Amino acid sequence: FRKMAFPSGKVEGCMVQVTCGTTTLNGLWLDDVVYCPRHVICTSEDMLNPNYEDLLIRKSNHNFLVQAGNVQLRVIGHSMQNCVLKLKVDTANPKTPKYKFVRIQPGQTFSVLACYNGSPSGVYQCAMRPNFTIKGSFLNGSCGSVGFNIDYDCVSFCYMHHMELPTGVHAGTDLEGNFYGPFVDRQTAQAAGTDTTITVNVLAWLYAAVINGDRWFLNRFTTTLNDFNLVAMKYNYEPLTQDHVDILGPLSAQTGIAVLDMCASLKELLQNGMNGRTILGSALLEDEFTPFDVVRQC
Amino acid sequence: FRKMAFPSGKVEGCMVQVTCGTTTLNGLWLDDVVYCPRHVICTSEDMLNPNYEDLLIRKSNHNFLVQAGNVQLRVIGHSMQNCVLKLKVDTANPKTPKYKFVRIQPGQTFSVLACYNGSPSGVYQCAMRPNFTIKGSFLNGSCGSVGFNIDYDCVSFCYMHHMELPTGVHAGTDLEGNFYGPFVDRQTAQAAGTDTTITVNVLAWLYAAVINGDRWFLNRFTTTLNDFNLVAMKYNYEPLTQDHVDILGPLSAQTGIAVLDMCASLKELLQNGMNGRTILGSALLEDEFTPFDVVRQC
Ligand SMILES: Cn1cnc(Cn2c(=O)nc(Nc3cc4cn(C)nc4cc3Cl)n(Cc3cc(F)c(F)cc3F)c2=O)n1
Ligand SMILES: Cn1cnc(Cn2c(=O)nc(Nc3cc4cn(C)nc4cc3Cl)n(Cc3cc(F)c(F)cc3F)c2=O)n1
Repeated sequence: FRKMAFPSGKVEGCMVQVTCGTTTLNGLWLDDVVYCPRHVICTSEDMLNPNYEDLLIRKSNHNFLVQAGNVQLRVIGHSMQNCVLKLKVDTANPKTPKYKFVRIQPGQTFSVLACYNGSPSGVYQCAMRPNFTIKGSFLNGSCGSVGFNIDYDCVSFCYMHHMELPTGVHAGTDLEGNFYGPFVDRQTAQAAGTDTTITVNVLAWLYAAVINGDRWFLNRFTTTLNDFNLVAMKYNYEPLTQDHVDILGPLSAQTGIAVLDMCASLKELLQNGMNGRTILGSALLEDEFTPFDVVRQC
Repeated sequence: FRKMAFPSGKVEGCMVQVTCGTTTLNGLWLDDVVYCPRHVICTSEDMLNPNYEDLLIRKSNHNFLVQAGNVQLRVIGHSMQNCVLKLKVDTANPKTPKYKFVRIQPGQTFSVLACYNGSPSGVYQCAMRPNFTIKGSFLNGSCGSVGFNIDYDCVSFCYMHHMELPTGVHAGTDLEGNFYGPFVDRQTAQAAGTDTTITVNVLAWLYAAVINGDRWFLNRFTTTLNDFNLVAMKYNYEPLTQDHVDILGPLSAQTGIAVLDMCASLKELLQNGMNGRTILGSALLEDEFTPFDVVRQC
């Protein structure tokens, strides 16, 4: 098993460049609106402690250079929604897919189309960490790149990239401009909270192991969810939610292994280690494959 | 530092479904020609031991059903080039990108657009193994999926997927229909030669590790190129050539770590193991990033 991204074509056709003065980043063109980080309105001297309200009042439509490739899109309206700028343009994007805006939970995965100057450059799968960062791969110029899932030709946009943190992890917003985590769009040092292991995804990976016949870790025990959650936190593992139990349903049904029985097998692995035995050819327990990812690849 | 694929939109626009009787798989539609594995002309019985020239002479254009999404493309000519069938259709693909067909060499990487019944499903990065297999992620229905690289809006197609071997690795052809490796397009158990590790790629990845702050494996030991290659060969690593050393030049300059100095680090890793430590989060030495892949991502 390896990480696989969604085909990126439906998002590639929406990527544009947005420039304000010399400040430049990526934007997302859906119907007749371009969405982008409001940080674009900052000059170099504004980036440290921007007053976005004061910065926006000084701007008019004609101060925004929006380009699809070399082709300018004329801006006919602008507004700010939390940390995203919405630029109304005079042309509806003919490549607009069916889409929605969603806000994801930690542990959920998504594909990232990394872009530079409005030009798509690469695609890879990412997971939202419990500390609301993502361990992405981004260079300078990537601000405004988006993350997404595709379900039955509908693109669910979930992430817009804003910044890199001092630890090298990445932070951003949903497409309504609300940050994941306790971050602000200022060029100031912001540390991520202490991270934890995504339990629901480790469990998904154990189910993937069982589906593939690697099942030595299945023990003869069960547990309650509450008991498991209390032990999990002692090992820096996330507690499971009721939604987590439910999204493990399909894998539990496919394998005949009750979710709480798998929890008991994982608890044994936390309290005793793996004894130099491997699971799916890996000595480490993978935590960036969701239950949906497992059924998708198997 | 992530495994990163090229944006797949230019290739998505070219995927179609090809069917002959009950047999169906993916094709690549460029201008007025659809390219697909010639295995599509086999019945269940033919697959086990096909005489392809015999099977093809017994086919007419009307025996080929090509579907592009909802629309059927009329076949007006057909021919065979090695293991690839070329179907002339009465319609040019308006989404045809600038493209070339290239045959890649062991160790080089490419993006795979995995498709099922003509519909793109996922994108990920692969390497051509020294034994001319690829460790892909492919399911039933993926026959005809292609691998590619993109340079300045030109798609270089390098791989067309044919089959999964008993070990779970994958085998295929270039777009002229010539297999990579000693395989044949027949449904019979086929083994590959013993694989080796792509040394220049391991070194590139070690540089990626240093660039991203992971330095524990460095040492003050030295080695000559020949003495490194003696140890590498002992451990079933491919030889490192002076061309490889030259290609690693930019990463040596960026990090200030001489190539032969990084060879001395790798030598110790081969001889001592990783002592339970990880590099870029991996417990094993990763060999599917080329030097160009590392430079581009870093
Ligand atoms: C290495 N890396 C990894 N991810 C990132 C993302 N990123 C970015 O692409 N750009 C940023 N600052 C800008 C500088 C500009 C210079 N010009 C001429 N134009 C520019 C546009 C931008 Cl956005 N930043 C920093 C950053 C961006 C924010 F949106 C924010 F709220 C705070 C920040 F500190 C950045 O992280 N780079
Ligand atoms: C698990 N897996 C991973 N990769 C693959 C690729 N693959 C494939 O997709 N299909 C194959 N056989 C077919 C059966 C069909 C049944 N119908 C109704 N239509 C079919 C079409 C195909 Cl192609 N194979 C097997 C295979 C395909 C070849 F092209 C070949 F030369 C030898 C082979 F043994 C397959 O490997 N499956």
